[PDB]
Amino acid sequence: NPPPPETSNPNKPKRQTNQLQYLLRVVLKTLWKHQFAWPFQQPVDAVKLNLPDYYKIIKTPMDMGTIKKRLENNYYWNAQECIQDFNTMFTNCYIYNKPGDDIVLMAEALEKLFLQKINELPT
Ligand SMILES: CCc1nnc2ccc(N[C@H](CO)Cc3c[nH]c4ccccc34)nn12
Ligand code: NA
Repeated sequence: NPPPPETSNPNKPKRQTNQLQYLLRVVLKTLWKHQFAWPFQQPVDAVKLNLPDYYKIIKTPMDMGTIKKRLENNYYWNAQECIQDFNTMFTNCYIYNKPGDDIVLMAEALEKLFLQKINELPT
């Protein structure tokens, strides 16, 4: 396993915005409770899960546990930055697997719910 993505970085400029608060309170917390959220709630542990090539293939890992901690720690500058992390997480699943896999069906359902939730954001 490589080290997980950082959730603090003291030199990085941080912001709190209404959209970032919404991404935590509404978007993240809704997706977290979905019946398909559990594979995505923590960094992939390639040793535990017996995926020895996971990090041979996935070079920008991301997961909702990391995203949640980034939001809680005010790590982001803007909502787009956090949205990019969600997109990376979904894309990584599609890259490491293939169409029709159970894990891909999960990611697809979560991605559709995510898009539904970010279709309209606060101002
Ligand atoms: C983000 C996690 C992730 N990304 N690519 C993958 C590829 C395999 C994988 N194995 C899961 C580890 O818990 C267990 C599992 C085996 N078949 C499944 C079908 C649906 C849901 C889980 C599984 N996890 N994985
Ligand atoms: Na919304």
